Amino acid sequence: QISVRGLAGVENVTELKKNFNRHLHFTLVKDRNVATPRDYYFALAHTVRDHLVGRWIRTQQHYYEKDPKRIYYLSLEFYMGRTLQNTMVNLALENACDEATYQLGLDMEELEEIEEDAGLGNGGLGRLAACFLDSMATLGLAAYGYGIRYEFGIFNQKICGGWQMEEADDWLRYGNPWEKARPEFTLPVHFYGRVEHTSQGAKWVDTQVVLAMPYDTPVPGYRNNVVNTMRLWSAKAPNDFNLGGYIQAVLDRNLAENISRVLYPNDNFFEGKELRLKQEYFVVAATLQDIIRRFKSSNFDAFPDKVAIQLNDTHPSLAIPELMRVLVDLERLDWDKAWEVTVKTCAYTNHTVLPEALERWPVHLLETLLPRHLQIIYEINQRFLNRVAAAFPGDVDRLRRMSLVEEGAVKRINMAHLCIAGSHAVNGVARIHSEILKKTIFKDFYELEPHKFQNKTNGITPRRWLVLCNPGLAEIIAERIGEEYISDLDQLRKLLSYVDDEAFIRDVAKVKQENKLKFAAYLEREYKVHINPNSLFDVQVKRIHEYKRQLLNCLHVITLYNRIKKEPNKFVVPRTVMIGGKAAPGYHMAKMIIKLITAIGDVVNHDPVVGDRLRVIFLENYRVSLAEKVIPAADLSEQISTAGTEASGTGNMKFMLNGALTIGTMDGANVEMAEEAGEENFFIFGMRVEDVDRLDQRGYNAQEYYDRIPELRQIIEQLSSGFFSPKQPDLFKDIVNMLMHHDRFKVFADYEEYVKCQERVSALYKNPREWTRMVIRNIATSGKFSSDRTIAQYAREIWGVEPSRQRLPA
Amino acid sequence: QISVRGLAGVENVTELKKNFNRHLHFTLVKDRNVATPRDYYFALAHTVRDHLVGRWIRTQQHYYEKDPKRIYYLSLEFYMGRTLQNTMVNLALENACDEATYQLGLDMEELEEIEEDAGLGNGGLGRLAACFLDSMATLGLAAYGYGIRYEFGIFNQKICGGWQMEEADDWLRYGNPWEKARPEFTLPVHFYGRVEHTSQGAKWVDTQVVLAMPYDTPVPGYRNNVVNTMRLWSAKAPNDFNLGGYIQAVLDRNLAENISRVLYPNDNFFEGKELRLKQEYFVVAATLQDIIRRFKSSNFDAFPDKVAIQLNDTHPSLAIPELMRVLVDLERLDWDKAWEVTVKTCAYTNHTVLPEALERWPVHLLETLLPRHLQIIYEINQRFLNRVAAAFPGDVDRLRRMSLVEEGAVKRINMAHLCIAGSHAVNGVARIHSEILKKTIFKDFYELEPHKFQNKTNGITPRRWLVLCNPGLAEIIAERIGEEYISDLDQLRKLLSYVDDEAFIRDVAKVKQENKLKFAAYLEREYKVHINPNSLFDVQVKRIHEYKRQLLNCLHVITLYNRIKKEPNKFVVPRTVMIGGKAAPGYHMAKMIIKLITAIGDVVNHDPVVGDRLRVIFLENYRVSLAEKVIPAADLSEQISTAGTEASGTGNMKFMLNGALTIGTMDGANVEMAEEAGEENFFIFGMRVEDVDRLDQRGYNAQEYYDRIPELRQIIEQLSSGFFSPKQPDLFKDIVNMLMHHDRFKVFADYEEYVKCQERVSALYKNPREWTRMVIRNIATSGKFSSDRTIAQYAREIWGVEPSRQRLPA
Ligand SMILES: O=C(/C=C/c1ccc(-c2ccccc2)cc1)N[C@@H]1O[C@H](CO)[C@@H](O)[C@H](O)[C@H]1O
Ligand SMILES: O=C(/C=C/c1ccc(-c2ccccc2)cc1)N[C@@H]1O[C@H](CO)[C@@H](O)[C@H](O)[C@H]1O
Repeated sequence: QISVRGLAGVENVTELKKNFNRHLHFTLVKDRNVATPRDYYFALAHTVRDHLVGRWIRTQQHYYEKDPKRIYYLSLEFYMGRTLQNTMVNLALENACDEATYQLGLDMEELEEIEEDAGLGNGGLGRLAACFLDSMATLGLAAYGYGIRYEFGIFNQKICGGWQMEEADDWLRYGNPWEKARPEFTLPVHFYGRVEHTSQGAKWVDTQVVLAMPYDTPVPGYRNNVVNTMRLWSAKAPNDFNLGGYIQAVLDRNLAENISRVLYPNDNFFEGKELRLKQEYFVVAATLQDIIRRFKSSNFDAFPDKVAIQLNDTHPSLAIPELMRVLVDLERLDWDKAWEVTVKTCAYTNHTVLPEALERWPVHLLETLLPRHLQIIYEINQRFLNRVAAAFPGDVDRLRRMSLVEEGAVKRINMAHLCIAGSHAVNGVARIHSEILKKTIFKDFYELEPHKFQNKTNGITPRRWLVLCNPGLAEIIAERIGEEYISDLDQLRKLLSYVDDEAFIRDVAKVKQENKLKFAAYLEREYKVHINPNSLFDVQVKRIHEYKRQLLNCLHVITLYNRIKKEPNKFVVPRTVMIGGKAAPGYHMAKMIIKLITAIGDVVNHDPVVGDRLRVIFLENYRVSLAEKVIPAADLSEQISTAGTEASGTGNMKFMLNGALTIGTMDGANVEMAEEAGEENFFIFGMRVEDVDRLDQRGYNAQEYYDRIPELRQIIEQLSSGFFSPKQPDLFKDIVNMLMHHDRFKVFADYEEYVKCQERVSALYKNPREWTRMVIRNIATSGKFSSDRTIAQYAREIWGVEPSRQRLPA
Repeated sequence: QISVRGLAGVENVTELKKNFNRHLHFTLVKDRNVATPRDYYFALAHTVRDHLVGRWIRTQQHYYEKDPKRIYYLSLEFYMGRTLQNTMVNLALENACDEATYQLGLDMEELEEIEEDAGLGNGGLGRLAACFLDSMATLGLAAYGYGIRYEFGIFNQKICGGWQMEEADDWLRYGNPWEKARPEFTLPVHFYGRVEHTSQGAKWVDTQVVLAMPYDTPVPGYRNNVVNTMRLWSAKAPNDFNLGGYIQAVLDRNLAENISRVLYPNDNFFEGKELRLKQEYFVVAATLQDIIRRFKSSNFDAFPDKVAIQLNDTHPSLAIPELMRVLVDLERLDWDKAWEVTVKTCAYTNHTVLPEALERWPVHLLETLLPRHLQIIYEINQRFLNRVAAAFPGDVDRLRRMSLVEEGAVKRINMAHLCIAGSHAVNGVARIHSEILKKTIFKDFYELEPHKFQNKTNGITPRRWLVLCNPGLAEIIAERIGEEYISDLDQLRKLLSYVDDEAFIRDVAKVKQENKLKFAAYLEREYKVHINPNSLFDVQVKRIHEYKRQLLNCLHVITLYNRIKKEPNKFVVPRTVMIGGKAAPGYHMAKMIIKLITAIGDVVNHDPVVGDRLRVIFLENYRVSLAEKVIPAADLSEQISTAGTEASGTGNMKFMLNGALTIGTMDGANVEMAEEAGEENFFIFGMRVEDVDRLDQRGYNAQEYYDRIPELRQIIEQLSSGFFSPKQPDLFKDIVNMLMHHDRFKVFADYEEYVKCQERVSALYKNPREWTRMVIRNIATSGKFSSDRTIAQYAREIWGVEPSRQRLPA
């Protein structure tokens, strides 16, 4: 049908058809009288997977022969979503499979909806890891992603009575056709025990053993025949473990296997729980044995020429002392040589500045669980502080500020300090964030070792986030400029020379309109909710946090409703305001915010005076597959974190590539997006970081804003008095109380400017031609935000390897 | 190579070769530079499995069209062993696969050794269920086996320092290529809760839900293209289950899933544990919903014309009140109609007379776990006792003896009484056992309803237990009489006309000798133990229990050793005495017996005066795959249970078919085996049941035997004084104490007769020609003990269906 979806050759279609039927018969053990749509999904997935395996085997054989430097990307999260369509896109099989399935009497899009998301992440950090694997394969890098195969990923969110309920994401129930278990590469991981000192060094003894069993998933590059590996570890008990007496010993195997059972869902709070520490060590210990095994199967001097380890946040920070443990205790290298190798091998990426998100593990936990690692960490700390003392003699406060060990009620290890000390490179994830790291939280470290600190601005993969989710847009672009932009996104700049082309203008606008009609239909079908597709689609989707300021959005919504009720017969640009995202199960304020959003909906959506001029919908169970549907349909992207709090953002980039305009603060990557597009083509408002700092020095007093802005006061009274919760008038007192007396994120301070900026958005939307021309200018300048650019910078400036765009042979 | 292994056609071999390579590449994702023998095993298994699926689908389609009466065989145990070779045998593929693998440079026998046993049973009862599925498929019956998919089967036994150690049988670690998960047929099972009475009957409410997920395994008939199904249920938690708070609720899913985690290993003790009761209900509740679903998908009057349920012991006895619950509570049939349907549908097989093996569940357990079932059981009991009262008025002791409810300290339900009341047929498993049921333990029930009581003498499948494990023997037989005996074992009688044929005599003896050389080699390779293959192979393999009298065997062994030490230069027929079997983890005396056997070995095997005239070996980890190796190699089968204690035995039959002579008591099926072969061709000794009864009336006094038999006294002194345990002289005091003062199984009373009978065995073994002629007479009369005869009798006399030997089309 559409050109970017590839060829539908007679030979190809015929062969796909017979392989589909083979799998249905031999693999699924069904015939067509009993097969359900789920059976048909699986037959398709196995058919497509078969096309991967030859390339997968020859890619890994290629790396064995050429022995390139290998990149190991360590992450506790890989937020992959669905795999079927992505695989078809990257292998150029989408149209052939569409034809083959059509001829079998089946609708491929319907089969695609059956696949479960691989929801092995919380949000931004997890999805970045996924985008990165796609780009590393596409750029021909010999890269491996290593993590944990959680039996249960991020919980499925149900809304009951306006409240979030969590249920288990049993994503493996029907089986996962993409993974291959590799029980033959199982490895032991040690916990607890104690340290003995001998003449021939330290020995870690009397440990409990848990086994790490790997499962490999293929990661295909875009049409280059490269297929890389994501290896996820699963926890297994040894067979003499514990060995009711007998029955109970068998049942207690669960204790060990609980390590890989569930993803921690609390993504900007740190909870120092033992089970999470076990997960962190488990991934690190198994991965490093795997790395070393592969290195020996080609003298540790050359280890950093053959190995790069990238730490995604501090979550795998124990790689540093584990590498030291292996090198010193097992391989018998002297300390200084081992340290040199470790530093040259490891690099650390930081993803936040909020102090409550930093990992600080209690010493008593490490002491019991990982006694040898604690000793190594103390030794690292001592030698590190000796260097600080020599560089800044007499500066005793610097010594206590830079220490890896934090003193206090409970002593803790600062894992961020450990990562800086033991890495040759440290990067933030957007320019403003990387500057903040150097100026504030890691200032002392930057003065000691300025050469370590870098920026690598985040990106997204244009395969999933344009070709896959928005084929209509990818096609009209391809018509004008060809297909090469899909792996070289900077070529979208050529679209500037069509900003005055009346045909293109009409087509960009038509694609958006079709995407919106499609999504409005999805809403009615799967959620019995009825929206006006001529309204402006105003969308804020991301995890629920106070710093992301969903509450500021809420205040605007209520202002609109109040203005309509005041002058009901005045014209306003109609809006559908959509907000979605998950709240961490323990985060009370985030749960109250969800309830507020649904409560506003209850009032606004049933007020006959409003009509269909304003609708407020809470988008349930936001996740990767829902993002792929809502983002192509959006007109306005809400990116409104308090300046200095969102390290980068990546949702922002998705919306820009897909033809929405952005209203946002000068925070994270928003700054670079506005710089690329031009500030005239962005709806920027609010305090900059400098303004927030000045307000903090003075003291933030929310009462001042309440006293001087009558529209704001009216909303606060409505919240307080039970306007949005008639049967429980005090339901939202916690929210009011927070806003009035302890708002760390200064919601009121940006209110006026935000409401004014929103009026300008509405004004532009009334002129469809100029809206669409501004959109073209955004899409055209979105090229910098491809993850291929990001990974190319990691490769050259951190890992010391050259990317390659050349096909491997098929 | 050998004819019974089928054709090796050029077309077949070529096609197997390419399918093997396909699976290695696409299924296992390997190439031949990295493949291990385990990879090659899996490629073979998938290749053979492909040949099943077409027949499996068309068999089940055939049953849908013809709608025959369906047989449901309910068992908590299915002791299947390995599947690969059995599948090849039954499909006539063994020689083709042997050729195909040879041409690929691989040894098929070596690949066969990689497969794990499916050890989902303890011993006799579990293996009977397995033999039965094979025979039901071979006889064209529309039969389904239903049980539990235990994650851990019977423990692997290691011997450390002469002691049994148990380790977990993690049989699914590498995956099971034979099963197909069917998550789409998942069913809810209810526990706990309470009963509400309404106007419209009782309702069971506030229950906890566990999900039952089925896994289907194919059961192929012998060369008839029938493939039946064994459906095993796996326990899964629902996704709102419980829903740390969040983390802990996810981890607590283990509680529900523990139902299918592990097989109870205690096979002639009853332990009233809650987890076992959950297993019993779980299998019954899921199975019955499945049965009813299938019945509706063609008025419950016709239910018993379309459904037979066979209860393998009392373990699935809750089928009776569950069927009543469904019919009365959910389908709204009146009680009397429901009861009629239930009785006509269910039949019960009893497997023992030992009182400590009978299931008697505490009322308080049923009360909490299954409150509605308890009510139904009380109601059944009340109506049943009203019938007893009417038939035997005034007989008040009969009323208390026959009651399903046992009074006492704790009230219990007698599940055997429940099964008799609710079944139209009750059978024992050998003639003597079935007579004992009528005369003693179920006398009262037989007087009330004599028509219910039947005999069905056990059997074994000649596919696994001759063709598969002893191809050499199957071939020399086939040469003389053709192949038809494999599915009509009575044809072995034709071998009587070769008892004087000198060629046949030499061939029978040569096959035994080759089997023995092969096993002696297996011993050295896998266990560093060196035996003389010219000795008589004296074998006792079965679970370790006092009633099976491994101790009597021990006493004989020590007598032989003592006679040699007394007259060392006298000639004796050399022996290798092999004893093997698992002890239940809690059964202290059984564990002491294993230690005694190894201790005797320690002394006997290293005494230079004995030389290689006597060896005592404990066969470690006895299980189905080990039986297949040792049984073909045996000369003498030890079947020496105290008369009246072994209900049937089936090991006995295996040895008879494979060319060993039997020394045994007149117990279980030994009686019928001697009757078939002729008592002159059997080494019978010891008390009969009548003699045991007379001794009990008088009072068994072991001291009398010790006082009158000097050779026995010497052994007891040796045990007592530390002869077999020098460093711990009192190690075996418990054993001596038991033998002298509370031996329920009268070991001393059969000692003299046993030792004398053993001398006659030795005398015959000195004349190789006459030994072999007696063997021929055993093999020739083993036909009655085919499980095809057994199942044909169940089919006609219990289930009301005709067996069929006709091929389905391929
Ligand atoms: O998603 C995250 C952080 C997730 C996270 C997840 C888990 C944990 C955690 C740590 C310890 C124990 C339990 C949970 C801590 C943090 N950060 C986002 O990373 C994106 C990619 O760089 C940025 O675009 C966002 O600005 C940043 O907030
Ligand atoms: O194997 C068994 C009994 C096994 C068994 C297994 C499990 C349990 C059990 C029951 C409740 C709770 C836990 C365990 C009770 C008994 N019996 C043998 O059955 C054979 C087949 O009929 C006969 O040949 C043997 O004579 C008989 O002992």
